[PDB]
Amino acid sequence: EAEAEFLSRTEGDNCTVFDSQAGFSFDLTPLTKKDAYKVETDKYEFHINVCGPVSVGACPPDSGACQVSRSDRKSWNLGRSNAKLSYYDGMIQLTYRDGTPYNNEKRTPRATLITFLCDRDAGVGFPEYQEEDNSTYNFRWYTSYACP
Repeated sequence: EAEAEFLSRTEGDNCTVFDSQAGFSFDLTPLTKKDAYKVETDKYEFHINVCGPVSVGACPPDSGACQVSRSDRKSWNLGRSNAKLSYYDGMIQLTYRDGTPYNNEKRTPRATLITFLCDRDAGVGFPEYQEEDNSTYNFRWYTSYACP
């Protein structure tokens, strides 16, 4: 690290992320669960997976992010299955696209973006919910895999 590295976002494809600038290479395929990850809040429960789809007996196995409301008990996709990983200035990010759209000016489909932080010590990581359901659903994921 020379600390001159421009804050860029490098994208990978299919459960992997590699950066030619820093010489970083990660695959989160072993971090990925076919059974998927679950996050819960009082309003919604989210089911997320690192790459690909999430398995849920309530959401289509072609969605990689799906939330089930606990209060209203409806379900929405926060993004259709996708395996594109991203790396932004050292933070690995995950971005799902093609979710169920909501009333917003740009009429955008729901999107999920996980930010993998490797704070101190962790394992595969557990995704946690930020607060943003306004549009971009950011997820707080502490994983050791975000450490090179």
